[PDB]
Amino acid sequence: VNSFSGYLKLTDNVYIKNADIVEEAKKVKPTVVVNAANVYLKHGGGVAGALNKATNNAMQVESDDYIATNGPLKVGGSCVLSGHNLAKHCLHVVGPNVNKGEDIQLLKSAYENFNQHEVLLAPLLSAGIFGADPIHSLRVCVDTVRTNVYLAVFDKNLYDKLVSSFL
Ligand SMILES: Cc1nnc2n1C[C@@H](C(=O)O)N(C(=O)c1ccc(NC(=O)NC3CC3)cc1)C2
Repeated sequence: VNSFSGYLKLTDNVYIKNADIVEEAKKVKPTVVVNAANVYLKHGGGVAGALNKATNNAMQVESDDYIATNGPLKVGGSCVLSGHNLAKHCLHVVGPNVNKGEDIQLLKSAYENFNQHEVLLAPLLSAGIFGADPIHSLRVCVDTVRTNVYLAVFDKNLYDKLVSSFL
């Protein structure tokens, strides 16, 4: 028994709720929150900008030091950094950005990073401003992640479509 309240059960290990991931993190303070990162950890908009604003830019400050030492991530890759005021840890995961010409097949590799953590609060990778279809992202998530994932979907109409079309 963990602290996630109001999630609807989709599979043995995947749960879904209509809420902003940033607001879910502030309330729950999970062990791991997943950020929809880019390879530069430049958190300007979307999930990344939203979570970073909630950290008063401390996420960006930590991220810039990480990149200065280690260089960019790979598309499909991840790193673990502080969760600041939102979580114990933030798992920054880079899904392909199809609006930028990146390969959608890399979405499975991105979700595989979740398997290194027993429980995660997460958004739909590669969706939103990354350009992939949310329905597809949920399918890859369910078919790739084996650990316990709590998906927070901000958009009510998208949430309803994801639940109603789920196979
Ligand atoms: C439509 C559509 N198609 N795909 C998606 N969306 C909307 C949204 C969702 O979950 O429904 N998605 C995101 O990536 C996202 C989710 C949450 C956030 N938080 C956010 O801005 N907080 C504001 C500042 C307080 C930003 C971006 C995926």
